[PDB]
Amino acid sequence: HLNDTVSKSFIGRFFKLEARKTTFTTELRAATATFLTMAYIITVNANILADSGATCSINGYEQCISRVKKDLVVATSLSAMVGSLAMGLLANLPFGLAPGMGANAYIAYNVVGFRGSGSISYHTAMAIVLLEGCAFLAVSALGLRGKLARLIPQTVRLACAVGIGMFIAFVGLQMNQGIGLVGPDKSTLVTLTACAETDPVTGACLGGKMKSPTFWLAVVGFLITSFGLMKNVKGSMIYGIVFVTAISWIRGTQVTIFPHTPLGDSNYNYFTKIVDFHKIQSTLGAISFTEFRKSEVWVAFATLFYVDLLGTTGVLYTMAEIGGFVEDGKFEGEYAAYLVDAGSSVVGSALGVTTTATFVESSAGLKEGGKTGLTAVIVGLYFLASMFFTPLVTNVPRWAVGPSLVMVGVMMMGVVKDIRWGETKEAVTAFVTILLMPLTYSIANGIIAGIGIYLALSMYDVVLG
Amino acid sequence: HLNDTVSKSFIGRFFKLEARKTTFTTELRAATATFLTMAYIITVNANILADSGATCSINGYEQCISRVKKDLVVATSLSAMVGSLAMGLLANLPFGLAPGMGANAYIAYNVVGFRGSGSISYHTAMAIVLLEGCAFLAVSALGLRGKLARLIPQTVRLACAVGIGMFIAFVGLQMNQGIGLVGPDKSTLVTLTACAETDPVTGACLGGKMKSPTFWLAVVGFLITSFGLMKNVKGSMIYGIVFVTAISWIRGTQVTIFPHTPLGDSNYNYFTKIVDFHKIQSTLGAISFTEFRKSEVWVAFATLFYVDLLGTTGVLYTMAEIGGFVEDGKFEGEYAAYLVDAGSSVVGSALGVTTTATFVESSAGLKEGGKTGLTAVIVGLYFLASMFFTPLVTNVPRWAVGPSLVMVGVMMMGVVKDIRWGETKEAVTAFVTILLMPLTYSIANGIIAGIGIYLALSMYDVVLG
Ligand SMILES: C/C(=C\CNc1ncnc2[nH]cnc12)CO
Ligand SMILES: C/C(=C\CNc1ncnc2[nH]cnc12)CO
Repeated sequence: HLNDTVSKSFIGRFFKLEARKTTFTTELRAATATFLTMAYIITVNANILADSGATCSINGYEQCISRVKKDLVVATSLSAMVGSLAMGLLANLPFGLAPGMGANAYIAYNVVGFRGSGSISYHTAMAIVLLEGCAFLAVSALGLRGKLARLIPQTVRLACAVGIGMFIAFVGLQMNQGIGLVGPDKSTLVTLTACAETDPVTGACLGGKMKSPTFWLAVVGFLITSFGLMKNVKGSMIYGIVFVTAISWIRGTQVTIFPHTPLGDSNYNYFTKIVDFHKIQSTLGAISFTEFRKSEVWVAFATLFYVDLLGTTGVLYTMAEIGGFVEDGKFEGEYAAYLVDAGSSVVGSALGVTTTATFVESSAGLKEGGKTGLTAVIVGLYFLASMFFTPLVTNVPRWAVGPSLVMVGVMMMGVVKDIRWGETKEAVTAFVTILLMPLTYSIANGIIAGIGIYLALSMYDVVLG
Repeated sequence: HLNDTVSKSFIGRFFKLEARKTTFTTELRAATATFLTMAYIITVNANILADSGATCSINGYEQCISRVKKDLVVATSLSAMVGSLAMGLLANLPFGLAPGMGANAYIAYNVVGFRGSGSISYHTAMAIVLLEGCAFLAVSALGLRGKLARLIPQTVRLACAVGIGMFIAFVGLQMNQGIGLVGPDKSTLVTLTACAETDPVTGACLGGKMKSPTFWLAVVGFLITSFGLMKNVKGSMIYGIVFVTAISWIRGTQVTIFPHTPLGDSNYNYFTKIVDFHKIQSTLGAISFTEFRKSEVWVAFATLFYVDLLGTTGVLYTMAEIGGFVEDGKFEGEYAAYLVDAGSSVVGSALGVTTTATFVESSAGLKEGGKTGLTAVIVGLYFLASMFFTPLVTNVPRWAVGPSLVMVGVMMMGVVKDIRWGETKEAVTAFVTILLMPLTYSIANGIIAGIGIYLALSMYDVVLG
């Protein structure tokens, strides 16, 4: 009677749990799939921005890097919570707003450079995000984005979704933040280099070729997750992570995360206590409009605004289409939905995380039938759990989210059977968009190429039109 | 009446052009699509084996490299002709046997090394291919391959076909034998580096980022081919090649292939005459069973036999399924079909080209309805044209097959809508097989991973079975 008694309450009527009707047993932990799929962003986003180090400039690792990483974990777990809560409370829609994976490794590497090796610094790197979010507020306010959502052709919009999954899968295979399969080469570009004797500057090999102990633990974790997904276990994407993490927490093995180096007995010294708060102390703020006065920064606002407006608008509409909300070119709550995914970004600058991009992971939740609200709210409430448990989050080895990163791409492939492969006008664009995202290691190079090809081989109908 | 009068002839009854009936206008140049799609192998295969240089050892470029390249063009255009003719004359089936693209950049780089920098030389590199072809003769003779074809699960067999197209597309983007988009990097692995100021050792950039004149000519050639494929032009994959080649043949521009260097006015001195024969003089033979006596060579026969038997058997059956020949687990001519694609390889060693792999390009022909024979025979006869025209074949710039190489992968993607993406057992294997082929730059790493994953997450039903 939990559902029988909750209908006659303001939860039932505010969320409209009588029309488009679903059940709490189909909502409470049948929407945990979204959180268990988006959980990687707590550590993956905090690692990409850590090596950039937008704090404790040249004016090291044991003092500033660790503190910055711990500050960024909380900021990432809070900025996604705020965005998810906003989408759930108003404009009832089951989405998973969180800082995306398309601008993290564009700001941290191309803009600010590795470990501060760049011409643009933090005070003109977060200011760019804040200003572009303010621009998004205005653009969405008058309703331009609402009409612009339908202008993008369907196959480009779907190929972007497939390519994002492929890129997320590819980022989980490198040595930086993955298992460590792919590695560099001279004659070719990428080869299989799961080597035990690695050089701590690149993915090169000194002795190896598939005899590295760490690889044959992420493989086991990936197999457990895959075997648990069949038979329909309620939650398994965390089942394959805890098993690897618990083994890696054992001291003395060759796959440990707690070495005898002086850095190791500080992570281990922190991990001995389970619960800590660790309020943000060195990342909040850090907004300084001072170096805006040259053209170097300005060009890297133009190259970002019109790819972010075009690569994040088409994901919200796609996840609206998959859930079957839009029926006549419109879906309810569109005005508030397109403004929440600008208000979330502004709030983000202040804390120090990058843009929010309406995570394309709500497919997992929608597969189990999340139609009403009370789905983003549950995700947000779950996100107020990986900020009370920072010692158990910042201490997960990087060879534990790889199995959970490849499975994102595996899941985000069932939509490739909707693209029109019969035609030749409508298939070249989709293939180019799918292919250019992983091999160029940037999502910004996939939307632009697809738009440029689709716009080109139609101009004969435009000039004559 | 050309068809009305040819039915009452031994062509009509030997090829059975009354049952499974088709028409000559649907056969003669509605099967030219297969040749116009496989035409790249005349120059791409001759370039991969050229840098290996299995002739004129250290005991240079202007004398031995050019002669070896010209010798290999004829050998490649002849070995594919023999195989295609054999498949057409007996066991009527419309296929396109030719030396594959999976072993060329495994023998030339990993086995023999770059420019002879390896522990295995030519006389134990072609001998391996000859011996493995002799083994294929025996294996196919008693009928083991016929029963082994059906043992491979369907989704693995289809994901291999998709991944081969993806790998062929990826090989057309690098600096070596493609447009020149992708290039190396330090922090990441692959980036967009269409640069004008390239270093002639890698794909690095000194000045560039999409201002290289050569790139914005392969793009134009790709657009012409794409615009010609729509509207159903009889032949357009050669339309987009001749346009680029004719422009590149003009002397004095910055996109020429005839520089003022001493090497240039030897290619130009050859090109001044249109027709030449150039019988093979330095590649035929070169079989010496001498260095077989150590274990280094033996391991690189074992790592090749059981991936070649598993990655070439599943393509023949797949192209039999697409044409709708098999109806009860069997298709006519199976015994001769599985022996032709071993006899073709033996004949291949002697000339100096690598294994034959039943080119997966017959999809283009089958789309226009090639059901009977007289399709491989026409392809073979067309292959006795790019040996009477060597000066116009060896002088095509490498930035002209890139548009024709990416389109192979574009075409070989419509079969991805047959794979069962609904299940989770049957989709992880397909995604892994598709993904591991391009990013690892080897087809041998895709079949093995797919088989290893599919065999693993089914053993619970095997032990209990
Ligand atoms: C479009 C851009 C970033 C979007 N990134 C993402 N957009 C949507 N879903 C995701 N899941 C992980 N990363 C993402 C940058 O142009
Ligand atoms: C299976 C292997 C090579 C097969 N290569 C090819 N197999 C089938 N079709 C093709 N088209 C281009 N290359 C190929 C090596 O294991």
